[PDB]
Amino acid sequence: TQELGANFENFIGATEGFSEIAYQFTSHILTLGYAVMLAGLLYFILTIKNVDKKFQMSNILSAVVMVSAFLLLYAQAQNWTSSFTFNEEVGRYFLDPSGDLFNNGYRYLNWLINVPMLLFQILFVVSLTTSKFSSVRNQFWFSGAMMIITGYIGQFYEVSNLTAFLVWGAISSAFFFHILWVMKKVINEGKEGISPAGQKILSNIWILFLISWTLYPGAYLMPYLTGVDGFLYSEDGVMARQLVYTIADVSSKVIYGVLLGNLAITLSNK
Ligand SMILES: *C/C=C(C)/C=C/C=C(C)/C=C/C1=C(C)CCCC1(C)C
Ligand code: NA
Repeated sequence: TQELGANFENFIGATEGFSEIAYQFTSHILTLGYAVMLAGLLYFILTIKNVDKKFQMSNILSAVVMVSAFLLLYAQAQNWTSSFTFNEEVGRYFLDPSGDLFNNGYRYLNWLINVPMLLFQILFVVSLTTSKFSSVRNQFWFSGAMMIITGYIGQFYEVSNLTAFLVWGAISSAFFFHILWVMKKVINEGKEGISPAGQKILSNIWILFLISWTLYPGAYLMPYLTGVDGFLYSEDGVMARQLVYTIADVSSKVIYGVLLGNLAITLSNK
């Protein structure tokens, strides 16, 4: 009965361990992640004057997301290198008992804080038509909170009870679907009052949103996408999961923010 290896990262680290390549690749991608959030923070601060006052709350929410993402992705990166240590005998990296072990806390806290602000910020750039600001905001905030909480409950059972990990994943996915449905309505209403140039940016925001947000549940399932005896049920699934989370983070926070800023500028021409 394995005791030291809470999450799939710790499990692999405690059993098979990590190759020099898997350990170094993961450390570099997590470092890239926090480095891009810091670059983003400076970009959103320095370009805030490029949009009319009425849109600047969006630029502010982008900057605030970047502060929390930078700090918590920095903490996640340090957590990776501190949790696994090289054994000369076998020549791999194993879970270090003298460490605090890999912790999903940093990532899930990041999501809890930033999901509501990413959903909120579009409501300061587009105008609704038949929907109420307060109704859309409340739906986004409730569904967003329940999605991340149900997901967090799931992640605990990942190694101890796979079945529960999936059922909680499914409940989380139900809230996710409601978020996609609301955002699609917001984007369609936002297109009504604006130039074709603005409508085209909103079409690109929808595709970026749909893809980047679906990467999260994809990374959540990554180790189990080739079955329990599968090639992903390994350090390869851990590498893939951390890579996909980093791509999702850069896309859902930084690229999303840039596109909204670009939309605000096109509304700052007609
Ligand atoms: C910058 C961080 C963002 C936008 C985080 C978004 C996270 C999700 C959309 C997560 C959704 C999940 C599911 C739909 C099912 C599995 C568990 C989650 C929480 C990963
Ligand atoms: Na180490």
